[PDB]
This record gives sequence, structure tokens and C-alpha cells, in this order.
Amino acid sequence: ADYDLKFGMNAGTSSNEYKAAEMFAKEVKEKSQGKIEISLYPSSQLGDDRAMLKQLKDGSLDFTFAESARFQLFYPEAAVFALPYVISNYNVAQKALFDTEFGKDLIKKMDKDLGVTLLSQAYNGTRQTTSNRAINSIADMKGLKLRVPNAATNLAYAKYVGASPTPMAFSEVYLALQTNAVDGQENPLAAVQAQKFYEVQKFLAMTNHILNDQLYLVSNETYKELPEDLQKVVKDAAENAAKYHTKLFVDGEKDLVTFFEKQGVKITHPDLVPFKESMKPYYAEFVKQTGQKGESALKQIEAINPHHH
Ligand SMILES: CC(=O)N[C@H]1[C@H]([C@H](O)[C@H](O)CO)O[C@](O)(C(=O)O)C[C@@H]1O
Repeated sequence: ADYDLKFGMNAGTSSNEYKAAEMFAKEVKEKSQGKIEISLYPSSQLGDDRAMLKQLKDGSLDFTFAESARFQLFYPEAAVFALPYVISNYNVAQKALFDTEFGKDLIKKMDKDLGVTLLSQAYNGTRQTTSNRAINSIADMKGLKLRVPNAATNLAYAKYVGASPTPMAFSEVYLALQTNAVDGQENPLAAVQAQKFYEVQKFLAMTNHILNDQLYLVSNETYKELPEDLQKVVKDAAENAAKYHTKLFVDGEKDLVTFFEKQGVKITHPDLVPFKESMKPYYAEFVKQTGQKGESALKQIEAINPHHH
């Protein structure tokens, strides 16, 4: 094609992310009259999301996904998006990104500093905790070998609840669980399904601890080369795909505990009061480390009412 473009992702071929990216690719191909074709590179073929962001920056990858929280790698205050229990729901995550001074400035920096244009934002689920033994209360976390991604906020989740974290890439998790090299992991329900972690985890606990969004990102090196009518095709398709993406996650969060129970997983509902209590020292550390910019981002986000209006 005129524009042979590539979209990399950690998510696999059985995921909502992939299905939404397929929708995006199809609409772009159609509405561009075949000028643009977007090929997909799932399951961390191209590296992880840190690597794929670097490839968007240098122009060697055209599209990828990232959470708003992942920009904590560059702007420490952006960890606010994944401080456990801070962002209440997706309504808050949307307004945090688009309708705060903090979020608007973040978007501008992503463009200026990181070489990426934000096309759209979707919901990517609320993280829960699976394990090889029941989590009936916070006590059960103590010393649980809890896999986390290579992200400071998830490592802190594990530390502050009393678990023993083991960081590793998404691709490595299934084997780690299967072999009981670790005792558990944490991810939204849809990823537990997509990755078939339910095959290798007997328990799932509704810890509700981190709220993931998902940004459709394009390399500025690519976006600038598309004539404006094709930029519009891409942007509009990313917006349409993000709405679909969100819906996939919303619908699964109603349908998936019963799916897992039919697969033999035991579901628990530990009291979250002490989980939330355990994060208070972590918030204080975040404020100490990130200074006024972190205190301001918190304040801006804590001011957002979570009820749709
Ligand atoms: C956009 C993206 O790649 N998301 C991935 C996230 C983030 O890397 C992580 O939350 C840090 O931001 O990690 C996973 O949940 C994980 O490894 O368990 C896989 C998921 O596909």
C-alpha cells in the first residue's frame, strides 16, 4: 500500500485490545480507499510497551497502545494515574486526562518530548488479583510471590499490601504461574481470560486496585506524512475504535466472574478497607518524591466527581 503501517501491542490475538485494533485497521483501510494498511504485531513481538513507545518516538513503529500511567517513566507525577485506589473509575480517568490542567499538559508533552500524538482513549479494565491460594483478606497477601509488570506503581501495589513482588514482562507470566515460580499476578478480568491465566490460577480476588485506560498513539513521524484528509480518517477511526474497545471491557466486567467460575476458579471478595489503608504511606512517598507537581496532579484528580453527569 501507499502507507504500509504497523501497530504493535503487548496484548495477544484473543484480547479486546487486538479486536479493537482490528476494527481500527479495517476502518482505516476502507476509508482511506486502500491507501493505508495497518498490520498488527501482537504479543510483544516488537518488545514491550516501553520499547514500542521508543519505536514510535524514532518513527520505526507507527501505532501502539499505552496507559496514561506509563508516562510516569518520563514525568514522575503521571504515576497519579496508577496510584492504587486514587482514580475511582473510568469517568475519572477520562476527565483526569482531558479535562485537567495536568492532563492537558501531559498530552502536549507527549507530542513535544516523546514524539507521539494521542488519537483516542479507551477503558482497559480494572485490575484484580489471581493466585494459587485463596486471598480472603489482606493477611493472605503477606509474603505472596506476586508477579507485577515492570512498572513502579504495580511494584508499589505489591509492596504496600505486604506481598513479595517479582517483576517480569507480560509474555513471561503464564509460565511463571504454571510452574508456581510466582504465586499470583494482577490484571483486569479480560486479560485473565485472554491470556488464559485461569488455566493456571485457582483463585481470583476482587482487589479493584488499579484502573487501566488505553491510549491509541501514533508516531509523529508517521502522522505528519499523512495528508490532512488521511489524518482525519485515522483520528476518526481511532475514536470509533476506542468507543468499541471500552464497550468490550465494560461488557466483560459483567460477564467474566461467571465465566471464570465455570472454568473452576474460586472468586473471593476480601475487605478492601485495609488494602486502601495500606496505600496511605505510598501516597505520602509519591508526594515526597514528585513534589508540588505531584501534589497538584493529586488535587486536580481528587476534585473530579466520579458520577457521570
Ligand atoms: C498498553 C500495555 O502494553 N499494557 C500492558 C500493561 C502495562 O504495561 C502496565 O500496566 C504498565 O503500564 O501491563 C500488562 O497489564 C501486564 O504486563 O500485566 C499487560 C498490558 O497489555
